Amino acid sequence: KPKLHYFNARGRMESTRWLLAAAGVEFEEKFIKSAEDLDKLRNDGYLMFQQVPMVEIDGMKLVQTRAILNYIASKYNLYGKDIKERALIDMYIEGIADLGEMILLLPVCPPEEKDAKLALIKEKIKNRYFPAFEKVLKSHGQDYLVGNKLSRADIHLVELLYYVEELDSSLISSFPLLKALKTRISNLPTVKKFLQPGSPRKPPMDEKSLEEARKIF
Amino acid sequence: KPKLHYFNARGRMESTRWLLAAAGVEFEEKFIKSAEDLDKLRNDGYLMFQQVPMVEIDGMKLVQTRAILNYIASKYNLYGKDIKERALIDMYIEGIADLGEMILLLPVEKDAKLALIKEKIKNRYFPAFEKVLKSHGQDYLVGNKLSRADIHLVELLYYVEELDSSLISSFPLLKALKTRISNLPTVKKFLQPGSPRKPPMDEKSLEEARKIF
Ligand SMILES: N[C@@H](CCC(=O)N[C@@H](CSCCN(CCCl)c1ccc(CCCC(=O)O)cc1)C(=O)NCC(=O)O)C(=O)O
Ligand SMILES: N[C@@H](CCC(=O)N[C@@H](CSCCN(CCCl)c1ccc(CCCC(=O)O)cc1)C(=O)NCC(=O)O)C(=O)O
Repeated sequence: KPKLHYFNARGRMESTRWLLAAAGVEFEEKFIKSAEDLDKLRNDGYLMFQQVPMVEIDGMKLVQTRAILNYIASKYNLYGKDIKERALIDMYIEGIADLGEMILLLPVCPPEEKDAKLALIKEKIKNRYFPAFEKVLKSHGQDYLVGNKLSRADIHLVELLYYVEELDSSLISSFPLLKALKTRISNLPTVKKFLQPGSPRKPPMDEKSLEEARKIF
Repeated sequence: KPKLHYFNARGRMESTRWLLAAAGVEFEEKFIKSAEDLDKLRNDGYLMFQQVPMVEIDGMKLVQTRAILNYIASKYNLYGKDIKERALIDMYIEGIADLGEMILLLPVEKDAKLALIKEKIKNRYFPAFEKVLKSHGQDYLVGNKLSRADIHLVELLYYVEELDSSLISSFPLLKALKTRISNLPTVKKFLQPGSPRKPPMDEKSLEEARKIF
């Protein structure tokens, strides 16, 4: 079973957790608890650029978030049916990662500029990203973003919808098709199980855990 | 010809220019010069996220650097022969992308950062790739066949040279890869004068990237 090496938090590993679970793939997690736990992965030659996330899958040690996701998405037929579909998927998920990244780094952001950063994110969500995705759905009227078949684009998008909801549950209000997508995807057997309590889904970064991050890393 | 929409500068479109030319594909560039030119692309509905780079290729309008490079890489078989090779390729180029993003944003805490980038190149990135080349002793990074990994790395080797030519001294293999790749007919052509390759961003286009954006 795929072994995911990361600390006990969402961070850069959460999208992978969401994708595997959505693919109905059982995985393992080897939690880094200290800076010393990390140094060993390094000295043990497990980390190409001395960083995590690192995932042990099918005989090799993959680092770099996108390498991990691209591999899993292709293996479990969640990367579309051809080069053109992947292009759409890629364009969609890179837009999702751009927003996800901003949200992911808000708590690491220096205090004095946290307010401006959060306002900037909410503006982009309402005027740039949510409309872009709502439009995709309204254009073709299908249940999924691409090829009228479940793909990583739908998984990454809905995962983000949950983070936007925690940030401000009003942002998605004027985007019915998105709201509807979140519901459909959330009720797919695998995703519904991942969303249930006790699953490996991680909580939003709190405090004790951010302090542990700057400590380990 | 694929149509590249960006402003006359390297920025986020340079890696694409290198890839297309490496694949021997001729392209056209529609240079954005003003803030209005950028607004016209938006109003015409050509930018999914209101951003560039954006490339028109095979009938689609693709934005997002990685979406563009990924498509081009696969189309011209520069993305490995299978899923496992693509993973190695992706792992390699993403490390490259990380080091590039650092340099790409440097001009936009100056000293402290520069000294950090150099240390990472010397102690983290170059050793990682040097190690790769030594592990199999082949002319290319993956599957002993040219791939986007060779092109992006070599492109980066050039940028690192412009920054400090001494940084690649303790890495003989990276040095060698750079010479073989630069000698490939297509890459050599892109390296000679008059090619679409863009110059380092000086004071100007930095203010033009400021004005246009
Ligand atoms: N492009 C790479 C980046 C990999 C990377 O940055 N790895 C970090 C760890 S990523 C997890 C830690 N981190 C980044 C700073 Cl360390 C981080 C963790 C959690 C958050 C979340 C903050 C709260 C929130 O999510 O809102 C943000 C950053 C690492 O190993 N650093 C050590 C080193 O470089 O020497 C990839 O995507 O794999
Ligand atoms: N994830 C996307 C991001 C695309 C993106 O950032 N596009 C920018 C333009 S990227 C080119 C400009 N730029 C980034 C700030 Cl705008 C930039 C340009 C040149 C340099 C290089 C400086 C010199 C050096 O390389 O050292 C750095 C940044 C854009 O169109 N913004 C408009 C908006 O958001 O409303 C992608 O990778 O395609």
